[PDB]
Amino acid sequence: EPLDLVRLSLDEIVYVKLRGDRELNGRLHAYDEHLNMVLGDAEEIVTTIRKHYEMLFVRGDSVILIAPPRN
Amino acid sequence: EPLDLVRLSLDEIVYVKLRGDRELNGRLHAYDEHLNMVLGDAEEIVTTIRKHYEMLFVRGDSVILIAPPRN
Amino acid sequence: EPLDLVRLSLDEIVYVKLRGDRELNGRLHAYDEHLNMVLGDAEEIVTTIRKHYEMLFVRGDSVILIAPPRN
Amino acid sequence: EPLDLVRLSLDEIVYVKLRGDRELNGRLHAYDEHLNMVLGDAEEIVTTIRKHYEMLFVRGDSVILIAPPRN
Amino acid sequence: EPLDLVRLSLDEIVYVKLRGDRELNGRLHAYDEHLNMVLGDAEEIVTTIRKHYEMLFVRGDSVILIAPPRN
Amino acid sequence: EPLDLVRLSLDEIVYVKLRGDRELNGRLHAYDEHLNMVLGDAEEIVTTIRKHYEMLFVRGDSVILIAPPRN
Amino acid sequence: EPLDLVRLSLDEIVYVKLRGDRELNGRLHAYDEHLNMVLGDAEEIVTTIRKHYEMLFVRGDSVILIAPPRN
Repeated sequence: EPLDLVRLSLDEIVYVKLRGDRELNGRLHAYDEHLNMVLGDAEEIVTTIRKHYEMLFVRGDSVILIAPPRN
Repeated sequence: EPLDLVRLSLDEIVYVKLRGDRELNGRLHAYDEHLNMVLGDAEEIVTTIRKHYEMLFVRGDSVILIAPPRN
Repeated sequence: EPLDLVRLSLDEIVYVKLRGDRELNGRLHAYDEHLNMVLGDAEEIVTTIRKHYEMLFVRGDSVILIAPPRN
Repeated sequence: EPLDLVRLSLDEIVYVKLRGDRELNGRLHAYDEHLNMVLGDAEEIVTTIRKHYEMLFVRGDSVILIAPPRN
Repeated sequence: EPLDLVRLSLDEIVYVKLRGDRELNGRLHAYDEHLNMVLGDAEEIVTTIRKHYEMLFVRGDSVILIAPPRN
Repeated sequence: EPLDLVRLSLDEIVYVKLRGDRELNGRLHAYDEHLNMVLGDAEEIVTTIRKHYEMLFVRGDSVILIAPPRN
Repeated sequence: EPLDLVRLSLDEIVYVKLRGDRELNGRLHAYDEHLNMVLGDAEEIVTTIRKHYEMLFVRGDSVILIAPPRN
């Protein structure tokens, strides 16, 4: 049930809050049971210093929040 | 028995304290054995900077307290 | 044996010390093998800023000490 | 073999060092495989602010050292 | 699926963000289920003090992000 | 193979570095698979405030380094 | 595959980065699946205060990086 939110966000642009002052935005291309994700066209925001990635692998362990697009 | 409190809070508005100066309020739409939750119409409060989400996935690992709505 | 202390505290008012400058007092309504608890009429004390809850779910992982009421 | 030390200290007054500036002294009434303990007539020392408990449950995870009384 | 990104990066030059102010760049020679990696011709950047290694073993546990080379 | 060093140190005086500014010296009387030890005639050094114990139980989880006596 | 690097470093002089400002250099005499190592003629560097050991046991849990000698 709770993971349904991540699953319905496949190919949508998600917001991800990681542990310790880091955030991401990107298109969810893939995820797994551990909450590992691959984000496409991703922006990383340390707070502000930004960084952009064509493809980004995010380690599940460090994910705190995931929000789908308003849509 | 203790998880009964989370279970009876399905569709109620819960308060959630996370690790490290973060709090949430939202409608509990879903949870699992790991204490992962989906919160609807959720407010995040870092302390104070606020943020609002239509739908929010919260990682169970970071949950310290959950309080149901009063009455 | 050691968990007997928590068990005999069912419905008594317990003191709970959590990781990192947080404490609780409340009536133990429920607990489980992970040391998750539901505390009734609970006070949370960060040190001092206080907060009160009619019903509180506490995540076992963060519990360091539990003391039953005196006598 | 190493746990024998804790076992032989049953009913003796043990010193316990916990993670992060905390110490205990008390009569070992019970312990388990996780190193959870119940300490009787226990003194807690944060360093110095002291606190006393008639009975105290200590979570095993946070125990770093245990010393038995000097015979 | 998400690990596919690491797998398709075999022999490419990857960027790796580790916990706590450390980054790496190097040629991915090997990885495993734990996300342990061996990086060839690797640069380590603490932030800035740099360090270079002909071959580097990175512990999986400390990996937060992995980004494959562009284009 | 690596644990052989701990095993050959039985009854020798070992140095032990724990997490977070703590060190021990003592006679290794016992150890287990978790790296729990009992140290005899042990000195604990926080850095410098020292403390001495006739018998000391050390929790394996917090052990970083173990050095056997020279020769 | 990734552990091959550690394995091929048997009897070579390796550099090891541990968690939290600590480094080691020594001759790799032994290692195991957990990444526990015994380092011979080892130097420990906290950053700078140095320390030397004839034989050193290193707990695998705290190892972040391992680099074999050049060529």
